[PDB]
Amino acid sequence: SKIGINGFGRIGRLVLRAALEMGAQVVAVNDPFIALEYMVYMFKYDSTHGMFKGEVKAEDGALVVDGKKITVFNEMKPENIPWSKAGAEYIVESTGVFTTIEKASAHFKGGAKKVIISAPSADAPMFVCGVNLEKYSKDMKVVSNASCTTNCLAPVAKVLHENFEIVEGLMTTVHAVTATQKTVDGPSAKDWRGGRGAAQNIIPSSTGAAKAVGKVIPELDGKLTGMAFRVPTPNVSVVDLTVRLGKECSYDDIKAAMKAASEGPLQGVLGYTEDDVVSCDFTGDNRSSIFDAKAGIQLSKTFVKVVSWYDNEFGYSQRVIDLIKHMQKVDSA
Amino acid sequence: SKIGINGFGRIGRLVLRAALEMGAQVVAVNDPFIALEYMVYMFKYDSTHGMFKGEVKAEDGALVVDGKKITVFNEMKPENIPWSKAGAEYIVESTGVFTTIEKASAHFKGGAKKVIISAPSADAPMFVCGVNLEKYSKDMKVVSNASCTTNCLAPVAKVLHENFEIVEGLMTTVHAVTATQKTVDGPSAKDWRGGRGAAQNIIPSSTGAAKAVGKVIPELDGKLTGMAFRVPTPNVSVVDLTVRLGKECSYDDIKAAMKAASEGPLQGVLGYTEDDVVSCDFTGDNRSSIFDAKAGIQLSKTFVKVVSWYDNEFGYSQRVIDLIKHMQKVDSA
Amino acid sequence: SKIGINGFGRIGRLVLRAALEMGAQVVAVNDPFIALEYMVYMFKYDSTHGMFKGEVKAEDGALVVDGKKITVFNEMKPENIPWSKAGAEYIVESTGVFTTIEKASAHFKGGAKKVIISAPSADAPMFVCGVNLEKYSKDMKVVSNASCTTNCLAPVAKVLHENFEIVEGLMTTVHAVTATQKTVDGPSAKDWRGGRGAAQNIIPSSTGAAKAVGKVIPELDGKLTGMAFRVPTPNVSVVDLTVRLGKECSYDDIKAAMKAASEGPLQGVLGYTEDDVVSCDFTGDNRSSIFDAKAGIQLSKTFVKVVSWYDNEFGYSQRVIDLIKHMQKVDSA
Amino acid sequence: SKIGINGFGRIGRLVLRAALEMGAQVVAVNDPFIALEYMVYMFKYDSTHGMFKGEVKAEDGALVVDGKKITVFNEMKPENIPWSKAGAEYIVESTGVFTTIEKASAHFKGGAKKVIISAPSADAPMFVCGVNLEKYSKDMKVVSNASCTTNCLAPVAKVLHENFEIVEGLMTTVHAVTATQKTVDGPSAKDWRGGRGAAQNIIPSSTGAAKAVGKVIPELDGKLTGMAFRVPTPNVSVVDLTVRLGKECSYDDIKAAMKAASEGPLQGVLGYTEDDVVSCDFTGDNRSSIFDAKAGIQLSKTFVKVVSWYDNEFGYSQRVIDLIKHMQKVDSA
Ligand SMILES: NC(=O)c1ccc[n+]([C@@H]2O[C@H](COP(=O)([O-])OP(=O)(O)OC[C@H]3O[C@@H](n4cnc5c(N)ncnc54)[C@H](O)[C@@H]3O)[C@@H](O)[C@H]2O)c1
Ligand SMILES: NC(=O)c1ccc[n+]([C@@H]2O[C@H](COP(=O)([O-])OP(=O)(O)OC[C@H]3O[C@@H](n4cnc5c(N)ncnc54)[C@H](O)[C@@H]3O)[C@@H](O)[C@H]2O)c1
Ligand SMILES: NC(=O)c1ccc[n+]([C@@H]2O[C@H](COP(=O)([O-])OP(=O)(O)OC[C@H]3O[C@@H](n4cnc5c(N)ncnc54)[C@H](O)[C@@H]3O)[C@@H](O)[C@H]2O)c1
Ligand SMILES: NC(=O)c1ccc[n+]([C@@H]2O[C@H](COP(=O)([O-])OP(=O)(O)OC[C@H]3O[C@@H](n4cnc5c(N)ncnc54)[C@H](O)[C@@H]3O)[C@@H](O)[C@H]2O)c1
Repeated sequence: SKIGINGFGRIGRLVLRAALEMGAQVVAVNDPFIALEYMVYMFKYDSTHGMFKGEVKAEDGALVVDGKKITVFNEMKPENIPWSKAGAEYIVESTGVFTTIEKASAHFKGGAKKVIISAPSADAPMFVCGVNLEKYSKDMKVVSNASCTTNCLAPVAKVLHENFEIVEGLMTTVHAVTATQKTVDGPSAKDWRGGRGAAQNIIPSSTGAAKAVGKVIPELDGKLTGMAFRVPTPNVSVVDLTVRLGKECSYDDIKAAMKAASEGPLQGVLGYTEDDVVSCDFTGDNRSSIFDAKAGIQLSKTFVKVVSWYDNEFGYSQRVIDLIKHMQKVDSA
Repeated sequence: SKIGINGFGRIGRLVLRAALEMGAQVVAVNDPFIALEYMVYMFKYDSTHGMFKGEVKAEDGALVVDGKKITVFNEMKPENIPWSKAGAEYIVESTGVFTTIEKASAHFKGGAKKVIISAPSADAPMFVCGVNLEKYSKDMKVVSNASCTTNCLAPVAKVLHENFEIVEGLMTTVHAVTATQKTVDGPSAKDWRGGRGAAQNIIPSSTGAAKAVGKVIPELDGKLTGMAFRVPTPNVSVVDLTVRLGKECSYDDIKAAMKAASEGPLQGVLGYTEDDVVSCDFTGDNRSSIFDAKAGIQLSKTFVKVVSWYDNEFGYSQRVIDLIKHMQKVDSA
Repeated sequence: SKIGINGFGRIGRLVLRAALEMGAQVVAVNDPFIALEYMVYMFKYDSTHGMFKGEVKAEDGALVVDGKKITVFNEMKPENIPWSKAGAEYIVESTGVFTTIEKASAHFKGGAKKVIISAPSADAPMFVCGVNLEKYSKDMKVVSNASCTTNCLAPVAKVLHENFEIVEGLMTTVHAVTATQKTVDGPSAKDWRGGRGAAQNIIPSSTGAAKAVGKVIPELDGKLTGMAFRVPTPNVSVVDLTVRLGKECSYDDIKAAMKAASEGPLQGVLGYTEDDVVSCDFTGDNRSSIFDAKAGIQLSKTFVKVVSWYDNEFGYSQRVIDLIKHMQKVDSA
Repeated sequence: SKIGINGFGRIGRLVLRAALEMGAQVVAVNDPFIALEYMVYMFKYDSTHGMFKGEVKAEDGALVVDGKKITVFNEMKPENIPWSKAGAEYIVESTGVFTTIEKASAHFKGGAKKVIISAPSADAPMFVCGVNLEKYSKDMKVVSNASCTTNCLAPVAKVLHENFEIVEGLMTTVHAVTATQKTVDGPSAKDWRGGRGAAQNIIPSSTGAAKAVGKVIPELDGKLTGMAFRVPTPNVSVVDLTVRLGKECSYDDIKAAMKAASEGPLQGVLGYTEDDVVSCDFTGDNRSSIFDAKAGIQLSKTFVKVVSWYDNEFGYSQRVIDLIKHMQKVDSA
């Protein structure tokens, strides 16, 4: 598998726990801001997901996790990371900075084959597991696994559109805090509301996720837009989609369509519950999107509100592994 | 004014504060679970709204606030409260337990003239200041001031319906925690999700608010429904309204309509802002509904999402005093 | 083992997860406020400790957890719970109400052998695993496993006293919120600070734990007292003990004494770390007390501050199982 | 007054607010990361302290607050700030980065007369209002106002030492989060515990505060040390001081001593309360230290625990203005 990770942040580390869980193989990590002994500590301890159970240690300038030796690097510039020298073919680009094709192409200066951007890219091919993986051709060098909200929205939008046709829809995501937020009111020059104290506030925010679903499911291009509210919870978010449908249906037809899709073509991407769940019930959940049957409401036969949960750090990290496995199996077909 | 308050909770205490602010006169309070010396403390200290600036003391069995003596009762049964001894005529019923005309009518036994339920009532006429006060008549003995979410939604729905016609709408309220929630996972038999730990969770919840706007604005009956997400913040909530409109418009038309109504017929009830606000900016705000111009989004000429903030404790408490002042003017003209 | 539980609250449920983890056997549960289908939900979902992995279902009026059928009851009065009819010999008394010998003796009216109170008792024998289990005689019918803070304090106090002698000490516990607290300012007539909004505040509180250590380790009777600060975190607390010692020592002698005790006589009760830990690192931790080596400070050779972590719901629930196993093995010796 | 502020952060903005409240005159502000139109917004809205009641606007390249024009600079290097163009003489240095006399001396290049570091300095004389202002002399060019915790601890240590003699003491501060903490687990290389998610954790931390009281009250040098626990609240902290005393006393003697000092030599700096207060009761409090009479405990005649509250942002900011007013009186008498 020969995966390398650039950025050992929330995503970077959990992509490694995902890899180990799914038997994938990471062979190199890079982060300027985190020296190897600090990498041990950050990998081992996690406030949201719990301590890594298994051995993590620094041994001979390498990070060794459960026997797996992983070569470390602390390069500030992507051009200077020796991927070739570690044996890393498939690079996961987790920094939140080399997101355009141009920028992620710096990983070619060190011998990387393919770059998977772990965020929406301005111009790299965006994929969402369960929804558009067949669009992936072997000549695609720099791809994107899109955002965490797009991976929750696009499964649910695919089922609603295929069965009842989405004429238009507006989305809100009630979203957990992230690392770009501030503990107390401080400077966020590009997003003034985003700098206000994260634990004190409900914070309106923008999201490009609904619009990006028009790239992943081309039929919906231009039919979806939305916004976010950031609220004080450490992880797990929820999509609230209000949709105008082309075909008359009951809410029970929407629940049966979600249940059938989660048992077959979207098995493991889309889950389904009828339980009285709340957001802590999905911490550690592996799926991209979990349809909450009892929280949605239907106003009329064509106007309805659907609720889908997602663990924004964890399900996404497992999908990064899934996109890699598929890319390899296609390129090694 | 001769107002009496039954239930000295978040709403009961802040109605006293609003009354003192607006020069209204409370002459008696009743609460079985709060003894006079404890009422001093609870009124004096408020974790969300600050310490009361003024003298508060227990003197001769009364609560004395800035010189005014308030008779205190601690009667469990409404029919047993001697409202006539204190001279209390207009009774704010804020226990949350006597919300029907049958149950609220117990106050009449004690000599009360009028009862104002500080919650939706299944049968007492519901009022929202700035929207339907013209329907109140002096023979109405028991009235309701509806809920805090209906007082936010109904102003904004009035402006949109009058200018562009609401064909149908679905509402979400992202709502601060309340007193019925639990600090840790505990038993809430009639609402399982509502018993999960309030500080840890985004909790889906039901709201009658959008249905109740159909009773306040009769032409919207059956065209609106919605739900709540309870999130970990101590006060201030936001209504997210997705609406399908009868007339084509731009978002600038919606903003100009809201600005014009906050300057005229709805001044003091609906506010307007174009700043980068977050929920802590509305703590202590007196208005029922503050339209956030920059957070809404319009997908097409007839489908848009509108965001309005409300301090669910404080703005509602000022409206209770406003409704009472309107009623006494009608009952004495 | 034939354990029964009265009160399926935070402790009641986690004592059952502890039992299942440790192969103990629970055969009956009682709680008026929780009907069997709601018991399934509360056992299955836990905001702090995660979903029970394994099957939980209601089957023939019994709760069935991983194959174990458990007889349910919903008695409001302890005298009316048929322990005899379920086969429950050893009762765990988790309600927070039948804490005196008198009150816990109501479980004899239904055929219970022994009662383990899961809180400090005013007069039942208090035990702390690793510290005074040899004081337990077979004739003791109603015992107490003391408080969660006493189970964290007494291990650490036992090591400091045995090695250096505690002349006097003062304790603070920075303690996570509990179920007796309120989401927003509400009535707590017996503890006015305890009613103020739990997520908004640092709340001074009393604790009897330091004083109770004088009952568990008689030599320290009268030498320890302390207080609590309740802070907004859902679980895991920390003891901050400032102690005046009889013998001159360095801080490294205190760390070596804690490490030796955790490897031998207090193995599994007292743990030891030198890592840069924070409270989420101990969620799910099984030990009663985890000495934090790097956070303590020594001012002089006889005056020092020691920091010990504890998961107040979880380690305590496992110790309830441990006290039961020891009681049985002594009574079945 | 002719005050200039360098760094327009929590402390920089609240010193402007304190100055306007106390009729002091700020004539210039400098901050490289905050443009003039963004400074309007950040000063106008405050999630902890409320919206500024007054007009705030950007006019002709200046910040105009209630009529007063303030020249704005956005210089990264202190030696480059044209303080003399604006007429700024007394410079509040609140960036947190130029805390030594060498580094703070950069302001002299621009024409500043005096610099007040709003933090502990390794070498500038440290002052605490009400405790050692008498030591300031007009030849002192760079002074420090110490930290917020030293300003809480030093009043209370002064009263105890003067009346009962402190033999030795260990301090804990349970402290609100600050701007150096992280919303989720992220990199803090020089302080690993400090990078763990601030909203989820009780985080042990170091504090120089108790050592620094030894420099402010020379007779306490080497007799006090302590630590911090950072807990999830946005403002207001509490000092928990365990002290061994030279003279035998009762707790009523300690309370009477504190009451007497808050009425005389320390009025306005040390407050006193006997109510059931919690941290939200001190948001916006002007005092440096509020002795909580009911929360302290005395184990014996010479060993006791004292609790004092402080609004770490607001009371400290008023003391910055107080220190400056004292200095100008000495520099012009
Ligand atoms: N947080 C989530 O829920 C989530 C979900 C989906 C996608 N993402 C995306 O993943 C990306 C990373 O987000 P995160 O939440 O893990 O953030 P983070 O702040 O936890 O991680 C960023 C990491 O990149 C490192 N870094 C910075 N510069 C570097 C460089 N020049 N080279 C290599 N490493 C460097 C930082 O030190 C840090 O460890 C972002 O684009 C984010 O939008 C995050
Ligand atoms: N909290 C808000 O934001 C909000 C907003 C609008 C309306 N309301 C409504 O106002 C009502 C009260 O809500 P709250 O938030 O003040 O709750 P709360 O729990 O803070 O207050 C309820 C109070 O009534 C008292 N009480 C109970 N039984 C009584 C009795 N039998 N007789 C007299 N007093 C008694 C309680 O001791 C308590 O002080 C509810 O119907 C609620 O839905 C609340
Ligand atoms: N929460 C902790 O961290 C912790 C730690 C140590 C000890 N304890 C103690 O354990 C006891 C229970 O605490 P908890 O935190 O689990 O509280 P909780 O509120 O979660 O549980 C109390 C339970 O008792 C039930 N109950 C009430 N009356 C009953 C009755 N008459 N008969 C049977 N069941 C009834 C309630 O419905 C509830 O489920 C308390 O004494 C508490 O001090 C708690
Ligand atoms: N927050 C409190 O409770 C508190 C209390 C007492 C003292 N302090 C101290 O005050 C100082 C500032 O703390 P804060 O809480 O205001 O933090 P903050 O992060 O809110 O503010 C620091 C400000 O200085 C600015 N800045 C950074 N580099 C600059 C530069 N080179 N030139 C000019 N301005 C620059 C930043 O943009 C920011 O606005 C620190 O030393 C802190 O320890 C804080």
